[PDB]
Amino acid sequence: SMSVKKPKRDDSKDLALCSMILTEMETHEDAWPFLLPVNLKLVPGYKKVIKKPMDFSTIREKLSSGQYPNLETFALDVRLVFDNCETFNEDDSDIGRAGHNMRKYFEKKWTDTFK
Repeated sequence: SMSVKKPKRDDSKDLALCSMILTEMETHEDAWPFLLPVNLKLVPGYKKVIKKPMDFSTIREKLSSGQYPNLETFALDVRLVFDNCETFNEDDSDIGRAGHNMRKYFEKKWTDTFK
């Protein structure tokens, strides 16, 4: 509260570390469904169904231009990529499986790096 602060967690490496994690996700073999925005002119249903599209390229631009205020807002966008994937794709499809594998990969790097 006013004039009563919890001790300062060092956040000065967060930017560099989120960039490393993002590089690792970009270079994973199962990243291919997620590298670029889904083409909303060519994929029926996507525009109407998926209220907040997100992809790795869009996260990379936001990170590079100071659009994440902290590491939690970065993790929210990464999870949104996988949540959207589960919404639109059957678990037993190549893309549905890619999404489960990538979420698992992310969540381990997140815990090992920060928790």
